Amino acid sequence: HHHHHHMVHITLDRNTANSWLIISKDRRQVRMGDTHQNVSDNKERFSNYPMVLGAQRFSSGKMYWEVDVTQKEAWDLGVCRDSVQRKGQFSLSPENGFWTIWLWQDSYEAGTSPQTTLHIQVPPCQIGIFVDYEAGVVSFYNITDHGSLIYTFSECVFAGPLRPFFNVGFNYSGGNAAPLKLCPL
Ligand SMILES: CC[C@H](NC)c1ccncc1
Repeated sequence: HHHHHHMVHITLDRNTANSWLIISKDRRQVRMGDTHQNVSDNKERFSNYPMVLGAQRFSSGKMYWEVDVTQKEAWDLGVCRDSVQRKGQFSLSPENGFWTIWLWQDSYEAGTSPQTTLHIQVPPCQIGIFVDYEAGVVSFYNITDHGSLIYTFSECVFAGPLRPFFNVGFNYSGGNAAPLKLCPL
């Protein structure tokens, strides 16, 4: 791909984080803590899952960023509407305002309803995410495999401002403690 020139500097929004997440001082890394991180509750925080949003809101244009997923067993990545549900149980789907892919139990899937199997020959250590607001496109790229396409959501109905979306996943196994990291431009 040739989307690198639309690179944007993403930072994480502490106020949206699940209360067990630990965000680095530079707001570029996030990981699951082993306990509640001693923050007050608020209506923005994702309650049920280890999720957090980027601070940036996008309503036009072309945007690109990259995320490091090295040594993780489970995670979700993509974009979502600013108005997505924060509290309780929900599925990641375009009907609920999410355009995402994930790793779970040694398989990669796109967050369609129902979910779509991905075909990845080279497990990615870094993911590139491209959003074209006007075109209604969200695309995912395998940076480890020379930028190869993973998945394209097209005919997207964003229906509002978009925010970068992250889920570090649970760590029931003891093998999923590693952070998500926003990679340098
Ligand atoms: C408290 C249940 C669960 N422990 C892994 C949990 C659920 C949601 N956020 C953080 C942690």
